[PDB]
Amino acid sequence: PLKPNFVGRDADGNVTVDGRSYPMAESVVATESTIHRSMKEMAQTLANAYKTLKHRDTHNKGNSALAPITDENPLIIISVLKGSYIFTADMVRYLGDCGLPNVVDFIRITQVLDNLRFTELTGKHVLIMEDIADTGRTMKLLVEKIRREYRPASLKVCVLVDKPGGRVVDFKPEFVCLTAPTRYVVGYGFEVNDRYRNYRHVFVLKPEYAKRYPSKL
Amino acid sequence: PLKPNFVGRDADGNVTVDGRSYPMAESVVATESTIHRSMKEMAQTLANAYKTLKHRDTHNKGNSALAPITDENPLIIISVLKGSYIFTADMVRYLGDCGLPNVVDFIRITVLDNLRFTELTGKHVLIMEDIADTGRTMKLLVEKIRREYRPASLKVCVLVDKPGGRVVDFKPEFVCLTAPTRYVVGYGFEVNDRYRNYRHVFVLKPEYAKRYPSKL
Ligand SMILES: O=c1[nH]cnc2c1ncn2[C@@H]1O[C@H](COP(=O)(O)O)[C@@H](O)[C@H]1O
Ligand SMILES: O=c1[nH]cnc2c1ncn2[C@@H]1O[C@H](COP(=O)(O)O)[C@@H](O)[C@H]1O
Ligand SMILES: [Mg+2]
Ligand SMILES: [Mg+2]
Repeated sequence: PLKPNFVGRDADGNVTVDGRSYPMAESVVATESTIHRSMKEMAQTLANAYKTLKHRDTHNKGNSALAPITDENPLIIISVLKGSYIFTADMVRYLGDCGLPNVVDFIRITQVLDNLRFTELTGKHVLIMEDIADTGRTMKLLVEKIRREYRPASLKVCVLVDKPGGRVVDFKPEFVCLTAPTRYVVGYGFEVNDRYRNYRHVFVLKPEYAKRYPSKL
Repeated sequence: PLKPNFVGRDADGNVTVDGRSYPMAESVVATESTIHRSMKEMAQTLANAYKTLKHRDTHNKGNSALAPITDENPLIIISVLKGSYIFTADMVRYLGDCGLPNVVDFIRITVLDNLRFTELTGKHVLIMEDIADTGRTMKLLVEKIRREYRPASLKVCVLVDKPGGRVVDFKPEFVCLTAPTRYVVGYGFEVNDRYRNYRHVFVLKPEYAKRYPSKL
């Protein structure tokens, strides 16, 4: 079954989740009970969409035929630092429960700042793991740049939260765990100067906290 | 109450944890049951060691006094990519359960990709790591991070520790698990990035270390 987290308020009037007060929160999008089931349900959504596929063999590269998605040629996951590292670590653990083998590497953007260590993505099935898509501009360009220089057999994006109301361009992620309002959310990887990243639930931040920590780290 | 994972064997004779098979594995160092409570026992061990402390005030830096570790002057976590991103993802969520304010940045070494945190001088900083075996890697980093930033404290928390493979003198102040002197896999440990997303720490079968040689 599902043991969901209760959302209420304290005597001070702060948003609480199972007793712990959250003065930063204005609303609660999804709690860890709701967030986590969006993943084991999508881990199978990803498992159903990648397990029959066949891409370029690299175990025995002296092979002109496409090998399936095995441990010898696993699906390539590119996680977008710094926000999706919690979302990814929970995700790839779920993909193992569903039996889809994968290998993960990271990318830091603001347009590459820190770069992949993977080299053979040509003719492969690749999967970007991002925390959220708001305007769409960050992931619209990132898949252009990956698809351009690497030319994979497939490059689709999987994000946890998706607010389709803030889109300046056309970016529609192929796999979405949660759809949130057009608001700035904090928690489960979402930050305000790296604060509130380690909160287990995704809350809508009180606008009064917008620039609460202006000092550079 | 702790619900431990049962560890049996296959019909083929491979390591089985919760009915799932692991032919990669020779034994089980610790399963998710024991690994996870180990971190909730360190998240408070880390909490008690950092909550009533102070360091440089970069929030109200127009003043001179020392400030306690709050959401405005938090603990600086240095997470060493790549095989460490899961241990530091599960722990900082336990740190918040113990009310310890934190901020995390990622370093990648052999340094390859650098930090982006800059004001670490006079701060309380925390390294979270894969594992300590020889000690060369985590002693060089302490000799590095100390020299570059000169923090008020630089302490290393590691999930697993093998004191038998030590080549130099490294002693991590915070350890979750002590393992034998051999190669581990599962939960962030790898052979060429495989088995990294498994939720249990196994000791690798030596016949599997060269199983997948091709570069990614
Ligand atoms: O609602 C959110 N909460 C916290 N950060 C966000 C949110 N939406 C977008 N971001 C951040 O802003 C960046 C810009 O993404 P974009 O708006 O899709 O171009 C993202 O990569 C996130 O780092
Ligand atoms: O047994 C292991 N399994 C997987 N990776 C390991 C193991 N032992 C060491 N490593 C990696 O190799 C590095 C060497 O560090 P050192 O042995 O402490 O000097 C570690 O920081 C890990 O990234
Ligand atoms: Mg970010
Ligand atoms: Mg590594």
